[PDB]
Order: sequence, then C-alpha cells, then structure tokens
Amino acid sequence: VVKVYGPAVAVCPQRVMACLLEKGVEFDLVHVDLDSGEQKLPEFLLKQPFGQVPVVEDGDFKLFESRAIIRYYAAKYEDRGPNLLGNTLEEKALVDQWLEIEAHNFNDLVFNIVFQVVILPRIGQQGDSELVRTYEEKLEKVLDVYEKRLSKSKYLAGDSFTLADLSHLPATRYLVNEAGLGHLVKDRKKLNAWWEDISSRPAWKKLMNLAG
Amino acid sequence: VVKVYGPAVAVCPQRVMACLLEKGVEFDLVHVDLDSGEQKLPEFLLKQPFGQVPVVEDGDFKLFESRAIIRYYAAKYEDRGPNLLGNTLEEKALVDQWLEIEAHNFNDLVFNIVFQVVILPRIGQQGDSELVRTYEEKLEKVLDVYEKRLSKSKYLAGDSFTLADLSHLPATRYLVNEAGLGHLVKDRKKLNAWWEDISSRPAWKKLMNLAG
Ligand SMILES: *SC[C@H](NC(=O)CC[C@H](N)C(=O)O)C(=O)NCC(=O)O
Ligand SMILES: *SC[C@H](NC(=O)CC[C@H](N)C(=O)O)C(=O)NCC(=O)O
Repeated sequence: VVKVYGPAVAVCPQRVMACLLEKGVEFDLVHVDLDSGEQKLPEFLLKQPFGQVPVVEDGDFKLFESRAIIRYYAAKYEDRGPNLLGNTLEEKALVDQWLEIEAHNFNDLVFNIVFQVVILPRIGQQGDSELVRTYEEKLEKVLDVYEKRLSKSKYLAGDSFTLADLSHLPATRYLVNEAGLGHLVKDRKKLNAWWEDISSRPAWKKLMNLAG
Repeated sequence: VVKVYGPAVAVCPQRVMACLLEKGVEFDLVHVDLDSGEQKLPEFLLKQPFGQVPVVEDGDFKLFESRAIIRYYAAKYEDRGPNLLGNTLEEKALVDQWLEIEAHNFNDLVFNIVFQVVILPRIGQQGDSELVRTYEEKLEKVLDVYEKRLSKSKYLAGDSFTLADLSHLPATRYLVNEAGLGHLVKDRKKLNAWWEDISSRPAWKKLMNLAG
C-alpha cells in the first residue's frame, strides 16, 4: 500500500492525496510534524534529502516532488477513474503547460502569500504586510490571464478536468479562506465558476472535511 | 517547421533549443528583444500571455513554458535520437522528480543569482550583493544533495542522460561562467564530472558556440 509522508493539512501532501483519491488509489498517510522540524531529522532526510514533504513509498519504489508524484500515479492508473493526463501528445502538452503555470507564475505568489499571512502567524511570527501587497498586485495580473483562458475553455488544459486544475486545489483553498484573499477569485467570473466547480469535486470535499 | 521565440543567449529558450538539437528537430529561432521589452508588446502577448519566452509554434499548435515544451518534443520524437524521458513509468518518474528539483530547489536560487550578478548589471542596474550571498549559502546545501545523488548514479535520473540533466544546462553555464560561481560545481567531485560531461555534449557545444 502506498505510504504518503506529510501533514494532511499541508498544501504539498494535499496535492498528492487529491490525485490518489481521484484515481481510487488506497494509501496510508504518515504525519510528519513540520512545526517541530521532524522533516529536518536524519531519519526523514533518508526519505526526502531536501527535508521537505511529500515523499511516497510504494513497495520498493520511492518518489518525491509533489508534481512528479501526481504525474506518476495519473499514468500508473491511467485507465482507472478520470483521465487526468490527456490523450494525445498535444492534449498532454497543454496539461503540462498549465501545470508549469501553476508551479511558477501562480504558486510562487500564492504559496508565499499563504506563508506570510497564515503559516508565520501560526508559529508565532509576524508576516511582512508590504511584501504580501507586492505579491497581490502581481497575482491580479497572473489571474487576469487565467480569466482569459477560462473564457475560452471550461478547464485550464481543455474541456475536461486534469492534473492542471487538480494541482491548484490546495494553495488556492488557503488563498481564498485562511488568507482572506477570496476576492482574487470572486472578482473574476469564469475563474470563480471554475473554482466553485473543482473545489466541489467529491475527492476534494472528502480530503478537506477530514482535515477540519 | 517549428518556430522557437526568444533570444538564443537566454536561459529559457536555450532549454528548448537543447532538446530540439538533441532530438534532431529542425527549427527556426525568432529573436525577441527582451532588453527593450518586446515580450510585453500586444503582438507578442498573443503568443505568450505572461509576456515571457519561450513559446513555440508548430503548424497550428502553440505551446509555452520551457519544461512543458521539452517534455512535448521528447515524446513526439521519442524514437529519434536519445531516450530523454525514460522507458518504464518508474524511470519516467525519476526524470520528472529531478526536473522538479531543477525547477524549484535549484533554479529558484541559480536563476536569481544570474539575475542579480549578470542580467541587472548588463541593463545598467546594480545587483544586491547581500541577497546573492544568501542564495549562495542555500545553494551549497542544495548541491550537497546533488553530490550525494551523483555518487550513486552516473546522471541525475539514472545511468543515462535525460531531460533532467538537460534542463540544468543553460542556468548552470551562466552560474559557473558569467556569474563567477564555478566553485559551487568544482568543489564537488561527482557534480563537477557530471557537469564537464553534459556540457561537452555536441548539441550543447553547438548551441553555445553559435551564441558567442
Ligand atoms: S507544503 C510543505 C513543504 N513542502 C514543500 O515545500 C515541497 C515543495 C516541492 N517542490 C514539492 O514537493 O512540490 C514543507 O515540507 N515545508 C517544511 C519545510 O521545512 O520546508
Ligand atoms: S529566461 C527568459 C524569461 N523567461 C522566463 O522567465 C520563462 C519562465 C517559464 N517558467 C518557462 O518558460 O520556463 C523572460 O522571458 N524574461 C523576460 C521577462 O520580461 O520576464
């Protein structure tokens, strides 16, 4: 059975969990206590040498980097559940393009907003409000491009839900809830409808209700 | 014929060019003048809506994000030239893992060092030397993990050259030449041998000699 390492409430393990749930892959979650620095202990560094989560162990196979992991399980269980990769090479390419947009243009801004507004105060530290404002300004412009895309396509990589949409679920949920920046989605009609659609998927609702 | 947009001397188009050369894919390079802001003009924003390079046009197919593009051509010409993806799903997964390590752990530090030390002075601006030092400190620790990996494997994803190694070529060359930080590679025996190997590949030598 697949072992997934990391907290269920953290963005990066959530991305992996969402894919496994969508694909109907049974897994065991192994909590890693990030606040206390368990991820930097020698024992865990043998699993993930950069001292980050997630990492998966599946028999004698080990893999880390969340977006590598979701690609692997989407392919390994390609014929089970939803088509998360696309079929033609050109369809697959658009999924890859919007995964790459997620992983830099979007996440570099969004995860750092969540870090400053949510993570730091939770471990008793002050966030940098002026830095957060610079991120917000940049993110408006990034999300204007998302809105343009979603005016022409139901989902980011085409007319169906794929890894590209899935990969946005964890950081976006923190952005529009704990971080109080829901307007970035609500201000944009197509983006908002996309968000309310993908975040209502049964696999995601399951994952978030368990997390609290 | 494939059109690749961007300067031949820029890191991001170089990544794409290296893959096309390795796969024996003919292409036309269309220079985009980044220093003067051509990439932010309406005409180019129709090609790449985030105002960045590269973007490729291949008949009626358009694609951007450099790492999506190299995945696409590695698959489209899978049986031509080198096996850049891996064969089994588990082999493919390790290529993906080390592409993801490149794209955040490594590149977030390396491209920002190159930005500060090389790009900014070239457009008449001062780099932030103290910020560069913080990047260097972090990058030593990242490259210690690369050294550990390369002590156990000839290349990053296995015993053969793949997209994972290829994707490191452009930013690493700037790091160890123009940025004057060659010691980060030279200090590490396995990493240095890996670098001198992959950067001596005919496709890469071709690309860099043309660039000047
Ligand atoms: S969300 C939890 C953190 N993980 C990562 O940042 C992983 C990023 C990788 N690029 C990936 O898997 O996608 C984490 O472990 N935070 C704790 C820490 O000490 O960094
Ligand atoms: S290296 C040239 C710059 N491109 C990118 O930063 C592209 C990053 C993407 N994530 C990718 O394709 O990998 C560039 O265009 N610089 C000029 C600018 O105005 O940003």
